Formats: sequence, structure tokens, C-alpha cells
Amino acid sequence: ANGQSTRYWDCCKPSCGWRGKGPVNQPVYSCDANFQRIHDFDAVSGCEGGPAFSCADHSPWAINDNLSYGFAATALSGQTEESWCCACYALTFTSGPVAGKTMVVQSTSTGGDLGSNHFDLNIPGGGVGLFDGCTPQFGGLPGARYGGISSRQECDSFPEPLKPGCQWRFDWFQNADNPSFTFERVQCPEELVARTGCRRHDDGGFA
Repeated sequence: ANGQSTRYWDCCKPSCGWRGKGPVNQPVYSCDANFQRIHDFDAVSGCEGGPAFSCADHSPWAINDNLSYGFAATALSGQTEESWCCACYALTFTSGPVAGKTMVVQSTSTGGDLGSNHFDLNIPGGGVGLFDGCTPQFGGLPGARYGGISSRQECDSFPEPLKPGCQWRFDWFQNADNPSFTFERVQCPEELVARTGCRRHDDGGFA
């Protein structure tokens, strides 16, 4: 299947971070203001006055020059949040500066309903979008509301925990802007489920 991509980081608690959102052992971990894991899955989102924010370790990273692991808010045609929360998808970009590169992403949130398939890659400095949870978390992140920063240098002012993911966008991702991709759900690599702590019970039935 094919889909469209975008980028963002609003510091909000991931939608798959609540109980009863997916058939999993436990929901996606959220973190406090200092990027420390919160073990109370009922904690209110930092984007709604609560202490639960997005964890910095839920950032993308390169395995090698051709492959990266990451996280995203997803929305798939004909499916519901229950079908994708904490599921992993193998993506191969079909446009942009890194066309041909591959990336396994775990769904940790839900994107807007557009009728098509789209993944909103979680990338520090990619843009807070509608809800700015980063301001209440640590003062905010620089960059346009949509799209975020424009140059790698801008990552230098980012809180350390968010710098790696910020720079990843310019290094491995070559600052690709909304590249398209083909995808297929695959079994989640341990590196991803261990980071979010969220594993689908049906994960063993996929590639």
C-alpha cells in the first residue's frame, strides 16, 4: 500500500498512551517534563494541563545509512485506531532526497481522518502543529508552527534529549519534506516495543 508522510513533535501524550486504545499488554509510555517515564497511564496529557508528555526516547534514529527505526501518528484507510496502535510498519520512501531508504515505524498515536493512508513521523523540531505542549513542558521549541525548524543549526538550542532526533532529520533524513512511501505492517522489532513498552498481542501474526 502507499501513503503520505509529514513531520511533527508537539510534546503531547500519545493517543496510544491511554488504556483501551489497542489490544496491547500496556499502552505507550508517556514522560514527565524532564523526560522521565511515567508509570500511571491515566495521567492527563501535558497538552491539556497534565504532566504527561511525549518521551524523548520515542525519536527516530538510524540503524545504518539506508535504514532507520522510528515512531509516528498514523491514520489508515478503512481502519480504526484499534487496528494500528502499537503496530509496526516497514516503509520505503518513494520520493524526496532519500527515496529508496527504508524505515520501520511503530504507531504511537492517531492522525487526522483524511480517508487515505498517512504517517506523521515523530521528529523533534518538525513542528508542534495545532497543540503546543512543548511550551508548557520546557518553554517551547523554535520553528514555524507547521514544519518546525529549517536548519540543522537550530537543533543546538533544543533540550539535549531532543537533539538527536532533531539532527536525524537533517542527517539521515536529508531534511526530506513530506516524502511519499509504500508500507506494509510488519512484526515490531524489539528496539521499538522496548522503547514504548507497548506490544500488540497479535504482533506475532505478521511479517
